[PDB]
Amino acid sequence: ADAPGDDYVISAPEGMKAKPKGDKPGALQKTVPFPHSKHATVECAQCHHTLEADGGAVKKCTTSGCHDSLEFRDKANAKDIKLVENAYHTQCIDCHKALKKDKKPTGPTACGKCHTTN
Ligand code: HEC
Ligand code: HEC
Ligand code: HEC
Ligand code: HEC
Repeated sequence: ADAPGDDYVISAPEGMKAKPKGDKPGALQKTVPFPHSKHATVECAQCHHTLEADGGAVKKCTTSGCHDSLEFRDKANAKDIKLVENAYHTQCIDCHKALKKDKKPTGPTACGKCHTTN
């Protein structure tokens, strides 16, 4: 496969639950633009980390059997890798933070600078 263009936006999967704000319903975050061209220095298989096992096809992260929970992140399941908050935050934030600490060009680490669309 080829990487999509830079107009690509990552959204929560259909059915995604948001944590309640007290006893009121939560809201999902704004969606996340993701430009592949700005990550052209990172091997595809770094992020698409099952690419070999998947026969070289790129599967969505939230594919059944992968990070396919629709549950929001709470105390109980905080370390469950199947949750979408955990899968994407671990991938996206951790690298941007590490690079910012080595004083390198990097991407957003603040909530509102990643979750920008909506
Ligand atoms: C992390 C820094 C990434 C690198 C490097 C590459 N990709 Fe990527 N890609 C990444 C994410 C988080 C997503 C969203 C997937 C999701 O399920 O949310 C994508 C998306 C794609 C897709 C589209 C999948 C779809 O919408 O069906 C393709 C085809 C794709 N990526 C291919 C691809 C290639 C070939 C890469 C190397 C050149 C590559 N990606 C790098 C994250 C990252
Ligand atoms: C199924 C075939 C998956 C695809 C597609 C994606 N992920 Fe995944 N991921 C999957 C499993 C079964 C696991 C457990 C560990 C393992 O290697 O078997 C993971 C792990 C992660 C992690 C944690 C990595 C670590 O701690 O070393 C992250 C951050 C992660 N996965 C993110 C992630 C992203 C963003 C994906 C789309 C680009 C993605 N994975 C696809 C299963 C599958
Ligand atoms: C390293 C392994 C990274 C991972 C994983 C992710 N990002 Fe990234 N990002 C990285 C670099 C080195 C840069 C700078 C690119 C440059 O040459 O300037 C970026 C940049 C971004 C940007 C653009 C910010 C801007 O143009 O000002 C975005 C929007 C971004 N990154 C988002 C993003 C997402 C959503 C990620 C997980 C799917 C992700 N990055 C992973 C390095 C790495
Ligand atoms: C990119 C570098 C991000 C940063 C910084 C933050 N978030 Fe994020 N988050 C990111 C992606 C790619 C995703 C999956 C796509 C989506 O929009 O769901 C997420 C997901 C979440 C979620 C789960 C889904 C939702 O409820 O909308 C939450 C609750 C969440 N993100 C919150 C959040 C907070 C509070 C942040 C700052 C501390 C934050 N995100 C930063 C990518 C990135």
